[PDB]
Amino acid sequence: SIDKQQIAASVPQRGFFGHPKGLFTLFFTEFWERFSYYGMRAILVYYMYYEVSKGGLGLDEHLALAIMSIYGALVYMSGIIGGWLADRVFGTSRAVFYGGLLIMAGHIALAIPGGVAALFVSMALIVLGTGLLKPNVSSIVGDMYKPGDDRRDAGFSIFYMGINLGAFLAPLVVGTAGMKYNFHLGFGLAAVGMFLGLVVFVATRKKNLGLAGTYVPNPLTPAEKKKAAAIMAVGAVVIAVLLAILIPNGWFTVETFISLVGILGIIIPIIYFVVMYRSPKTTAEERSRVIAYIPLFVASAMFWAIQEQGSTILANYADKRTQLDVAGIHLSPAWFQSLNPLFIIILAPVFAWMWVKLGKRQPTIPQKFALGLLFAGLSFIVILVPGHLSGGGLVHPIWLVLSYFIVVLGELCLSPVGLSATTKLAPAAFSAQTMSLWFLSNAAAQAINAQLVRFYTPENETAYFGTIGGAALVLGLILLAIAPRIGRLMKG
Ligand SMILES: CCCCCCCC/C=C\CCCCCCCC(=O)O
Repeated sequence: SIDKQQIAASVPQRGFFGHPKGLFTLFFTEFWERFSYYGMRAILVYYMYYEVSKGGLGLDEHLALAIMSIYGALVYMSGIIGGWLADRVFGTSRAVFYGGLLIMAGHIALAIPGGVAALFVSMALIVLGTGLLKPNVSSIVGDMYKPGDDRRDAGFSIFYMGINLGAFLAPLVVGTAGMKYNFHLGFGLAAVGMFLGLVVFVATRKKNLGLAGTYVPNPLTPAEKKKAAAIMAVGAVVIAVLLAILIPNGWFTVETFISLVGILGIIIPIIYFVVMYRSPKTTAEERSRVIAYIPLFVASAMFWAIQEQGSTILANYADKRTQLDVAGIHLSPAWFQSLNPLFIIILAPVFAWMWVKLGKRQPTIPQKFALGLLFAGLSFIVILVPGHLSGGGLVHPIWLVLSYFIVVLGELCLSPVGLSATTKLAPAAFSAQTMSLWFLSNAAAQAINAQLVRFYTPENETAYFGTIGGAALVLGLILLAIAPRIGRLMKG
C-alpha cells in the first residue's frame, strides 16, 4: 500500500468545477461505460427474440428473458470477484483499464454480424469486464480527496449522477438507433461509447490520478500466488473437461446454465449466512444481528426482483402489450428503459429533503425497507389492471409509466439505506465483505427472476403480476410489523 497523503500529493486538486480534474476522468470513464452497458441492455432482449428476418436471433421470448436475468445476476456477482482482483492482484487503476478493454471487446462481438455464439462470447466478456471496471473506478474517486476534504460527498454525488445520466440517455441514443435502423448499429454505438471511456481514461489518468489505484493494496504472498495459480489452472482444466463431454452428450445447455445460476442464487446467500453465524470471530451480539439482517436481506431480494424485472419482463411488456402508436407517433419500446433513471434524477432530491424535514420523525431503516417493498408490490398490482380490465389488445402506455414511477418511490426508500443496514448488522470481522453482501441480495433476486420467466405469458399475466406483487405486499406488511425490534437492535 501507499499512504493516503502521498497519494493525495500526487493528485491535482483542481480543474473540474471546483473538484480535482481526476473527477473528470472518472466521471466520463464511468459515464461512457454505463452509457454503453445500458444502451446495449435496452435493446438486447429484443435482439434475442425478434425474428431473424427482423435482424434478431429468433430465440423464444422466454429464453431471452431468462438469459437477460442471468446476465444481470452474473454482472452483480462479477463485481465481487472484480473487487478482489483489484484489491489483491491488479490495483484499481489497472482493473479499470483491463475491464474497459474486455467490455469494449464484448460490444464489438455484438456489433459485427453474428448469431447466438457471438452473444454468449459478448456476455462473458462484458460480465468479466464490468466486474473489473465498475466497482474499481468508484474506489479511485475516494482516492483523489485528502482526508478531511469537504468536497468528497459532493464529488461522489457528481460521479454517481453520471451513472444515472448514462442510464437515461443510452436508451434514447442506442435504443433509437438499434430499433429504428439495425440492431448491430446499436451495438456499434455502444462499442464506440466504451471506446470513448477508454480513451479518456488512458489519455488523462497519468496527470489526473497520479498514484491513485496504481498499487496493490492487499497483495498475495509468494506462496499464495502459487496456490492461486494452481487452483485456477486445475479449475480451468476441470471446467473444460466437463463441457467437452457435456455440451454434446451431457447434456449441458443454456437451460442447465440458467438452472445452475438459479441454484447458486439460493445456495450462496445461505452459505454466507451460515459462515457469518457460525464464525468463531464473532460476538454473541453480532450473531443476533446476523439473524436480524435476514428479513432485511429477504426484503431486499424481493424488492430487486421486481425492480430488475423493469429491464426484462416490463421490456417485453413495452414491446408486446403496450400501445406504442400514440399521439401520431411511434414510441420505441426501448425508450421505457429511460424512465427509471429519469424518475431517480427528479425524485432523489425531493426524498432527501423529505427525510431532512422529517428528522426524528422519519421512518427507521427497517421501515424504509418495508416501504420499498410495499411500493414494489403496488407497482405490479397497478400493471396487471389494464390487461385485466380490457378484453384484450394493447394497453395505454400511461400504465407502464405509472408502474415505473411507483417502483422508483420504493427504490428511494430502500436503496439508499441498503448499504447502511448491511454494515450495521454484519459482524466486525466481516466488515470488508459488506458491499458484496448488499450486492448479493440483488444477484440472488435476478437469479431467481430467471426461473420465474416461464410463468410470464399473455394467458396468466394477471396471476403473474398479482402473485409477485401480492407476495411483496405481504412481505412488506410482515417487515413493518417486526421493524420495531430490528431497528432498536441496529448498531449505529
Ligand atoms: C471470456 C473472457 C475470457 C478471456 C479473458 C481472460 C484472459 C486471461 C489471461 C491471463 C491473465 C493474466 C494477464 C494479466 C495482466 C497483468 C498486468 C499486471 O499485473 O501488471
